[PDB]
Amino acid sequence: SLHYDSLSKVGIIKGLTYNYKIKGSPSTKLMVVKLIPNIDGVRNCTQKQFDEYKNLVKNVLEPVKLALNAMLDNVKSGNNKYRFAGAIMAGVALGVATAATVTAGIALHRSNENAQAIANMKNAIQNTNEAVKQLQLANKQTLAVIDTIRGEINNNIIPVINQLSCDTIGLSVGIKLTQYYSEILTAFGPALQNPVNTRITIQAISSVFNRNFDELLKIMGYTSGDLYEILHSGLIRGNIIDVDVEAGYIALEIEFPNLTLVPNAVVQELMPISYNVDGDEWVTLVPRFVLTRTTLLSNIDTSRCTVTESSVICDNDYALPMSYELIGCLQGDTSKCAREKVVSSYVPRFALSDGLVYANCLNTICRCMDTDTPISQSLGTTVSLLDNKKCLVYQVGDILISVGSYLGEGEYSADNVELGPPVVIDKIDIGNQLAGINQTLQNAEDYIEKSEEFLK
Amino acid sequence: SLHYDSLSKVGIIKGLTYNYKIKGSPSTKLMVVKLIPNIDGVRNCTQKQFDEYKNLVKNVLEPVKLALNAMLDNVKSGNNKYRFAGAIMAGVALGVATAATVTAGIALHRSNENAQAIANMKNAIQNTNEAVKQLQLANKQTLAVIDTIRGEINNNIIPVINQLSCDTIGLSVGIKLTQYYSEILTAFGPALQNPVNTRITIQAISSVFNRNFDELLKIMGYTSGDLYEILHSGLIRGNIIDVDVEAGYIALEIEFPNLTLVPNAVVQELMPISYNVDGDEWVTLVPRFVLTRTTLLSNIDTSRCTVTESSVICDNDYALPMSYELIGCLQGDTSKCAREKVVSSYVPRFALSDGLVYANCLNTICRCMDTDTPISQSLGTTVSLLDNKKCLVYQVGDILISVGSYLGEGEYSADNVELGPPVVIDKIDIGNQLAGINQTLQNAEDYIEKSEEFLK
Amino acid sequence: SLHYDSLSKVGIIKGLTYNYKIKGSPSTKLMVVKLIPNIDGVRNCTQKQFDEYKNLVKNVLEPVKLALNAMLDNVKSGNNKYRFAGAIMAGVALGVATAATVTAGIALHRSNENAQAIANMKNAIQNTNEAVKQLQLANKQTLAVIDTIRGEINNNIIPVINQLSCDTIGLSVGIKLTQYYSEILTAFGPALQNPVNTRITIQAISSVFNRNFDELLKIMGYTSGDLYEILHSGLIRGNIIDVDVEAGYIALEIEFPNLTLVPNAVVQELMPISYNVDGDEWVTLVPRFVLTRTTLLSNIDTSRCTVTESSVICDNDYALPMSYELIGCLQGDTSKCAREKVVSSYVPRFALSDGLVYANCLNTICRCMDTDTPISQSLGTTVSLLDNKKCLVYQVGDILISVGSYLGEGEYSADNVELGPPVVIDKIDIGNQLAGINQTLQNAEDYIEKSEEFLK
Repeated sequence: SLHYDSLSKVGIIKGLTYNYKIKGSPSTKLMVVKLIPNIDGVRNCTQKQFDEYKNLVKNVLEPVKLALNAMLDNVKSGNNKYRFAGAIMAGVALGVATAATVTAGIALHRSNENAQAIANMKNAIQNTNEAVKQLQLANKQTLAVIDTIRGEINNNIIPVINQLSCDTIGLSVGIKLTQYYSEILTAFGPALQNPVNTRITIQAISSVFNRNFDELLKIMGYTSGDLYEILHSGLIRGNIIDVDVEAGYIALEIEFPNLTLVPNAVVQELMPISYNVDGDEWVTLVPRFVLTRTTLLSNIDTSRCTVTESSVICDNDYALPMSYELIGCLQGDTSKCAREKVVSSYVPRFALSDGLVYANCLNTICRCMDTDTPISQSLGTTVSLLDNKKCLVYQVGDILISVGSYLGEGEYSADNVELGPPVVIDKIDIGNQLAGINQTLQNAEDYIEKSEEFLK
Repeated sequence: SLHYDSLSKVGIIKGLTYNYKIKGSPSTKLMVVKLIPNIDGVRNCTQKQFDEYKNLVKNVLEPVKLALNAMLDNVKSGNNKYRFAGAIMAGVALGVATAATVTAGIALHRSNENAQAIANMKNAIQNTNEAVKQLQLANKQTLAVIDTIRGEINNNIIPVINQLSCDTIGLSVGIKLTQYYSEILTAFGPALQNPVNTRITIQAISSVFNRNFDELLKIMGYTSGDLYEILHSGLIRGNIIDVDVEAGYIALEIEFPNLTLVPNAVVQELMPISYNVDGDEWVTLVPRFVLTRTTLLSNIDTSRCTVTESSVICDNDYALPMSYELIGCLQGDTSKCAREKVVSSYVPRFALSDGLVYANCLNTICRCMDTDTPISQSLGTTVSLLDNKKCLVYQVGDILISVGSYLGEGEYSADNVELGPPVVIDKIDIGNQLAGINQTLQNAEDYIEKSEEFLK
Repeated sequence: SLHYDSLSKVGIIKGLTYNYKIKGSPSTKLMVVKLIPNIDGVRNCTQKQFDEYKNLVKNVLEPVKLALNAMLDNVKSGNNKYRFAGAIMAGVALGVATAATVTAGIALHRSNENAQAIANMKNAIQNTNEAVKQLQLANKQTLAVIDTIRGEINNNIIPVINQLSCDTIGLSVGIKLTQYYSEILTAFGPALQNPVNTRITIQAISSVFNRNFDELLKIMGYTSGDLYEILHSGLIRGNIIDVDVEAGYIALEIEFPNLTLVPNAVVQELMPISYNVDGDEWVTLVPRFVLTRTTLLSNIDTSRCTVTESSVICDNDYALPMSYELIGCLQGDTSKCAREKVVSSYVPRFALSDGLVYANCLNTICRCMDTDTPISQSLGTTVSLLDNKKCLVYQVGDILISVGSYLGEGEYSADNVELGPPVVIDKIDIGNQLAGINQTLQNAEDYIEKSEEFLK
């Protein structure tokens, strides 16, 4: 169970509660990318240099096809087994493959028909001079085509049509080709060493197209709402289906799974405070996000997940375990909670939660302007609470604030709870501590062997 | 205290001493950003598409205003309490708020007059077609306006004025709008889930404007000197003051606090060396930067701070604590210092400090070309020192170097000091070690319970 | 030694074996960069503003020269010692210097002749209006010159030649200059606080030139093959040789060392699996990459290295040590291996290696469609193996797969091996555990002092 009162009295302030959702139904769509530049706009006087580019990309495209070769042949179906819905893998010659590799192979075997249809239609597609446009199909999936930055190359031909010779245009087109090749090598193409794994992020694709990804979502029919959460989660991934060395034809996957809310799922947000013990500033180590799910305490990492005031969805769902000490600290037990020292000049001395303020007067001033009696605090107090019964307007530091009324009798007063011993969090300090523990283990082993040698 | 001789004899070379400064007087300036495109340059034949954009940004701007709503109403002042300089908060209905949230609310309540003045002047500001310009006010703060990349859109209209139809211009302007929207979503706007927190960095603003930030600093009147240190520290932050859904009007904060030098503040720089014990290469684990302040040993993290040869300023001032073992190792005690093994082919065998060289001859060659006697070293030596008394020119590896004279009698010779046991620094090794310690804790608890059951 | 069978039976699947290479023969080439804008294209009516830029860069260039001053004077040679191939350093006045600083000083002393030749030829080089071109020399090294983005500035002068006044052109050129200055400050120039250290990466240089680096490699004569591995390793570094404050003349180093294959060098790739113990999912902690070298177990970090199916080369070659527990777990000992709990919805239940599948039927369904007997598994089984002797086609989850034949008699069956106790990997959990260990150390010390006080 979770005890909010215990966390409040320790020094941990509750934030906001969020829900948890799980992605499902991984529907996928294919996108076509052509490495060959468009035949319009660019003149043929530099096309010889283009031939060199045709070789250069080949040096990058020939091995990639070799990666795809001998892989699709390991999956087959229909050999007198049409009743089976799935396909029987024959990865004996493949040697080594993972679960992700097997799933990618199954997807490739399923989408081989679409890949062949796209390859057949490539002859007509190559004649499309439009910059960005949609593409119909057999009514199974809708495709699209984009001319990339090369479509803007014509915009650089209107100036100095005949003032600059063909050499300058060739140099400019070579510079543009080198820039595109460098961008592809940085965040596309052979960046993923294994093309049978779905690990392509939308950030790389955006960086290829000058940090833009809205066009693909609009073409595929995305949802305007919760766009920031989807972008932060990065649930959309991509993989290579087929590659054409001669034509520079590649296919990219776009997955838009639907989110389903987990019943009775709750995630808690907490923040620490800078309380006082004796003339010094102290803080408590507590994770900002706590996972509860269906009444089962667990740990979760929100570093690579979304942070929203109403929903928290993790793309990987690590679901890390939680130690017994952390569980005890979270529940109604304060002896298992650790504390650290803070020397920062600016600290969150006060905080607000559920209409109630939390701070300490051992280091910050406390005085009710409505009463002549100056508010004080005993030296053996860690935390304090304020209510409208004592005073209406309170002042912390140079900031005035007012609170409401307690939910019950309001007997919080200034109750304090003891905590565990402090310890350093620095990596070097942890290393020194564990080295000392290992050194003491020698004496421990010596005592153990002494207790079983002549101890009688 | 700090013992430089002990560090030198252990194997730690002193670098350079730096000062420490603290930011203060957080003066703030407001900057106005208009999401609506300029009325000049772009033709009206695509303005219908602009209307769709007017809806799209609304889907991103409507919730943000809801974030600002019901927040400023929680702070009020002047209700028969004009004598009070501050404002009395009424965050009872707010529910949960942090110290940063309270400070942001106070700042918003103070700057509401400026926000209202800016909103009133927006009618005249919208008629300003200038790309980048300044803006006067009531003589409290100076503002500015910038047309962003949209001002360059007109530069794309000079080519093909009538050769390309309105459809191409509309497509280009839509592509530009999508790129700007994607950039804003990446490094602006709703990236910060809580708009009542000052966590906007200048790097994001620069990425919005193609990695450029000098114009804002020049307009605000920054200081040319120490610009690199200010950029590295990132002391300038921003926050949202008000948002206009219809007009796309937003305000950004720019803080330029003044740095005050802490009296008697010193920060030390140290580097490790690759010494020898017996035919093997060994290194010592010591932090590169050591914080001393006003004669009080402490730990500091310079990863997110500045690194300058004359001053070190940390933006967050973590001021992490230091373990007793680290303090003992830093001072005149060598038994608390740990060592590790290094197998790298290239290592810093030699180093220079205060005109004195430090190296070991157990693995590197040592020979004075001015003397026929070949320099040697005993097998039980860890470190060695050289001086002009023995030879004038020394050779380490294939590099010749010369030193000066010692500060005193020069009796350093080849004194060595013992160190503690070694240990691995890898995370997996640390995990295995702590798992073994936990396993041994079972036997420890068994022995403890045996010692209190029948041990008599 | 390495036991692949032990790893397979524990739950660790072998991947692919790679080689290891070491860089050598660090040949270096110089590249010239001119900060002064080209005299062609830009009109003189804005040149006055350029003068201000001439001052601005000076504020950034004057200290840098001071960094180079008094440094080259500390290295000298030829003073009646021409027979010596090296140079004798005189860094007594330098005070503090590292091994990298000494190497950089030696390189500067060696290349001072080339630097002087470049400075002398700068007078003729400044008259070169070509965008990018090569540059001959004394036949020791080939240089090059590049006009950067400024060469495209003329492309912005063709539109509105006389429609826009000189003020607009000056504003545009000032904006471009500010953008270039910001980019330089971000990823060039004074970013490296110590200019006597080689720590400039090619990523920063590419970011200066819009993420492009192929032109420099093509000019210097790079190798088309293994380009991705070279880019990932980042073996090419740079350093500042000389700086001209007035002319904005700087030199950058480009190193292209040759890779030599280490004899009998092997690096192993491994992946974990999600096995079962009793109705729960469990995983094993094992590093993905294992270093073996010439029959010597060691640890290596591939995070900042290359990942290729045929070769793995580390730029820094950390060569971290390995704990005894990890060595025991890797070899034929399972008691030293640790395990963790995983609650993720999607886990790699099955895997393939050497034509053999590995999975568990305790949580996933197992049934041979060719036989009416349903495949089952005992509750006390952790891992299982499948072969063509029992069934030809196997099904895991909703995926069908087939295997070949065992290398020997095929008596793997479903043998299981015990593992060590589990432990949490979270940093907070580790901190709590070490705090508890430190607390127990107090009782341990009390028992130790009791055993030497009156224990008789």
